[PDB]
Amino acid sequence: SPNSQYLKTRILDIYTPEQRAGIEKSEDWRQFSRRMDTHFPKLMNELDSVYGNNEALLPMLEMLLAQAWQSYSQRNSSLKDIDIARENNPDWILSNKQVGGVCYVDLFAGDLKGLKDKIPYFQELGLTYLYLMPLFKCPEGKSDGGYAVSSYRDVNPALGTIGDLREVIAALHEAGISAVVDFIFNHTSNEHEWAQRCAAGDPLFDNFYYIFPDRRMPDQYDRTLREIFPDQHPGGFSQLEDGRWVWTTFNSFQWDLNYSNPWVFRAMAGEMLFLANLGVDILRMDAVAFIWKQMGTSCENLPQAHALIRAFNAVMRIAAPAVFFKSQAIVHPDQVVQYIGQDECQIGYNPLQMALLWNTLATREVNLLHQALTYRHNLPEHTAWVNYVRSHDDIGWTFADEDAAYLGISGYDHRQFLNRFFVNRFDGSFARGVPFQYNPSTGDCRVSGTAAALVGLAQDDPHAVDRIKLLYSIALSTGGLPLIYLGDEVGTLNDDDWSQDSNKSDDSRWAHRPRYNEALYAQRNDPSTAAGQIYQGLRHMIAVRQSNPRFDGGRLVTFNTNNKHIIGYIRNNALLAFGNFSEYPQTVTAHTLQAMPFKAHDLIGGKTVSLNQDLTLQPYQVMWLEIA
Ligand SMILES: *[C@@H]1O[C@H](CO)[C@@H](O)[C@H](O)[C@H]1O
Repeated sequence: SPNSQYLKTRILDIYTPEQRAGIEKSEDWRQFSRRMDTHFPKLMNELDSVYGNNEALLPMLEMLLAQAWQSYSQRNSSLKDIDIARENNPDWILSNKQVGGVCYVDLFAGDLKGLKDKIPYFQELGLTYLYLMPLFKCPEGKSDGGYAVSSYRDVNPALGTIGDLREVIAALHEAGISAVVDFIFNHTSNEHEWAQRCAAGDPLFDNFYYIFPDRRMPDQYDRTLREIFPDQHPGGFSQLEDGRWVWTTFNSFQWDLNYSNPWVFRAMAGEMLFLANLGVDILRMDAVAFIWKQMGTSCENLPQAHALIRAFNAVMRIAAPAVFFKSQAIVHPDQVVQYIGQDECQIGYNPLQMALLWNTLATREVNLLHQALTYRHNLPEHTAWVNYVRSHDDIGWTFADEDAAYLGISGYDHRQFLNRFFVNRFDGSFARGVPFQYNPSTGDCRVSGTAAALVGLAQDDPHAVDRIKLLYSIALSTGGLPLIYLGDEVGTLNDDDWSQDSNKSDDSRWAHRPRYNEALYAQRNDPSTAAGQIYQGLRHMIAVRQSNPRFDGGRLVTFNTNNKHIIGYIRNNALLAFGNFSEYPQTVTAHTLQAMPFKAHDLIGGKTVSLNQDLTLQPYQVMWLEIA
């Protein structure tokens, strides 16, 4: 295995003796050289555990590092100042000052020029993080909402140009907002240049995807493969016009990239460097679970998958230190947490808390949520959770069956109930969601629908507004970076005409991806409307989170409320949070509150509450008590 000093002299070999002496004395090389010495051993070690003694490893590594230097040299100085800042402040993600938001540029603002006009609103809401959905070129028609990339360099013409994106990112930075986008790396479209060339037999793009001659290997892999979209195709394979079969974990038009080929890592690390120099602060690493395949296994969460992410991390620590990663792993809780590490993905989605928030709204019992917050919330140093209520995706009931079994709950039967409840197929249900990917072969099903539709705002349930304020309060105060699905702050309902659209009809996720509702946003300052009650309710919680230091960090200690309907947790041994998940008044007795001080100020309602007597919480009431 080669060292950092050796490879650095090979990088400088492209320069003539006269200009080489000039680069060695420059500030850009002094920083790159320091970061190479510190972070290259990790890059070498991770790439070695995956590729081993591959002939292509050394030539790939040298090509990658040469490209990494050119990328850091070309990098803007304003971005180099953010590199220095975050290199010396790894806990910026754990700060209570951070509140995030997510939206589709076309649905929320039309185009990129329209999005920069929406920036004063993001500042009004108090956002310091903005996640933009797939901006790059995708095929016309079905593209999985932009998740089938045809070109990582060209922006979708309907949204604008590559220059318009640089202007948006710079305008976000001036407003004190971090730019977050997707790094669609597990797969590309079947219309991508690499895809067409690999299938055509071009030797430069050989083994870039997993192409098989018949059903022999696909049948053997399918014995252990989980179906993500069973409505589209069985297993994880799709057929071409010539008779060959290709690995398609998702849609038929989304072909899985082959990370067993060292050249695919290089190709994708080059695409990462491009995104880094645009000014992107955090990259969303979707489908991190599927980047490595092996016969006999589920081809999910394999050791080499984690090692490849850690290798990508090292490329960033060397050529763009400001670029952090956000893991999206909608898998078993034991596997979700393994992607989170300072040397892997610094932040990651929290599907467990999210799914259990909805479960608790259905059952009215906090048992599962309490268990999750007590045993699975705390993370290692320099890492944070991305807590959310809703996303562009469906809700999967990804709680642990083993955790549920300890509480006397059968995982299969509980998911049967939750799915029936949330799609309005259970008596007295307030939820108005629609099914997504019902698999008759497994009994598994996911739920589509906005936060407002699932709490009952569509039929004007009087408890609906309070339910949204309750779910968001947990995401905003548990510890981690909260991500608001833009449109939820005004109670936006489902898109009614998704089902009668040929390009959207086979994907129920479009029910929860509606356009910017002008009418609801114009009612945001009116306390008499549902939209105004939700906005002012959420805005108050955001204001309190950002100004009060008691919410700092990602750590928590749960509090036993002795009431199965009320959740309780303590932040920094100074903030006691209570959340009633029942539609009836619930009580935390004087007995349970004996250790707490006599009086405590509530940050939600503003009243001074006595804890020396019985505390009765109103239907879906949230209380943030200052106990120190
Ligand atoms: C992550 O990626 C999958 C496949 O591209 C997409 O369907 C999901 O919506 C996205 O979050």
